[PDB]
Amino acid sequence: IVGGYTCGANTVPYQVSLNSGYHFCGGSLINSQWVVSAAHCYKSGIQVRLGEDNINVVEGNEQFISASKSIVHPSYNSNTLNNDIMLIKLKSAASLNSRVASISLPTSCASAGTQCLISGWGNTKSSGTSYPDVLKCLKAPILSDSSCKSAYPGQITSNMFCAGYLEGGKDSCQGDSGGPVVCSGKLQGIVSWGSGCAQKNKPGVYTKVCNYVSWIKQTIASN
Ligand SMILES: CC[C@H](C)[C@@H](c1cn(CCCCN)nn1)n1cc(COc2ccc(C(=N)N)cc2OC)nn1
Ligand SMILES: [Ca+2]
Repeated sequence: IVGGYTCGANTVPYQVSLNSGYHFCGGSLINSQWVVSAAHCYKSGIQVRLGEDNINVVEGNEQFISASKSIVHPSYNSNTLNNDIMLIKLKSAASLNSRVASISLPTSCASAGTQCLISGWGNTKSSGTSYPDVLKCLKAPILSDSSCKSAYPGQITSNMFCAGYLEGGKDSCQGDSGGPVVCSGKLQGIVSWGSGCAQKNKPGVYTKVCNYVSWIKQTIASN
């Protein structure tokens, strides 16, 4: 997260960190047993870390659970990142508390101009490398399709949307991938790609979660 702010310990209880020796992606808890993330976060042997703030200190509220299953969307394309969505089953259930709680799936798509909360432990610098101790937060609106497609000619599909700031300065970055875009208590986006970080006329692109609510539900029911 570039140009964001410190969320505060467990103010974002559905945020998880995906760890493979190191934090490499975020994710969202949707029930006691499942995580929504980005398909391009797939790795063998992921460990899911819930209840985290300082990801570099054992602080007491953390839960550490291995991924038992890792389901990439069957139409995912890693060249274009269309259908960039993945579901992670926890080998055991998460103990839901005030520090650790799930996020609702959308009943309907959000619309351009809606304000959202983007969070994660990714890079906090444009043109550099500086990953944070504590979870970072960003307030950011869904942008219009015409803004998105003029920012990214010939690259935006019906399963993506832009959000953030055309002026730049404030954006998600490397390390936030798979992380939540929450708008009005609903999980509407997944941190996906972007051209650089926080640069002018290069907003972030996000997986349009509302297009997948039936997939998520059937997949949870079949596994
Ligand atoms: C795990 C996939 C991939 C292998 C890996 C990765 C690491 N490097 C090298 C970095 C050196 C420069 N620091 N290249 N690809 N990766 C990609 C991402 C997502 O990246 C972005 C997300 C959002 C935005 C946004 N403007 N909103 C921008 C993003 O990047 C432009 N995170 N890790
Ligand atoms: Ca911790």
